[PDB]
Amino acid sequence: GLSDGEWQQVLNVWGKVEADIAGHGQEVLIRLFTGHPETLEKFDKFKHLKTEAEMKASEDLKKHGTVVLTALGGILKKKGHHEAELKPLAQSHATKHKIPIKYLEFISDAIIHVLHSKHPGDFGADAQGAMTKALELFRNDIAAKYKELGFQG
Ligand code: HEM
Repeated sequence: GLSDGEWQQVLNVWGKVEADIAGHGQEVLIRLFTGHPETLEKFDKFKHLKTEAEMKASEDLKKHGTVVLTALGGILKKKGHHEAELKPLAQSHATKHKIPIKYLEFISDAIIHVLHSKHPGDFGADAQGAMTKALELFRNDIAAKYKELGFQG
């Protein structure tokens, strides 16, 4: 798992996100959708977004970004003790949304990218290490739930 020092770094970085949850959420989803157009197809309600300008102008996309990052923030603040929070998310993503774990890898990478893009020179090597560990733990615990369900895609 993560050390206490690493968790402290994770939650310090997260303060940056909390100052502008909607803006961070929007940028994360736009990074995801533009880098990996197949991901947009999992969202019946975002399929109409044919350009990045349309994505940027979408208030509902910002809303979803807020929902996503709020859930992730709640999980991170549990510092790994997140079974109750994570299980239902894993299960809704496997059974209802059909989100392959690959897409969770994509969004994890997007979060790291957005942190650097919005805070260049202010997301240090130690902080990236810690946040990466936290996102890997999140993804890995979801992966265990996916395996339980036999879900691949
Ligand atoms: C940090 C990772 C993610 C978190 C914390 C997260 C969180 C959430 C939450 C809280 C909801 C609403 C409740 C629910 O349905 O369980 C949701 C809905 C949804 N998510 Fe995720 N999500 C993540 C990643 C992804 C990815 C990578 C995709 C697709 C590539 C995705 C696709 C969807 C879809 C299609 C819905 C339903 C949207 C709607 O039509 O209202 N999610 N997500």
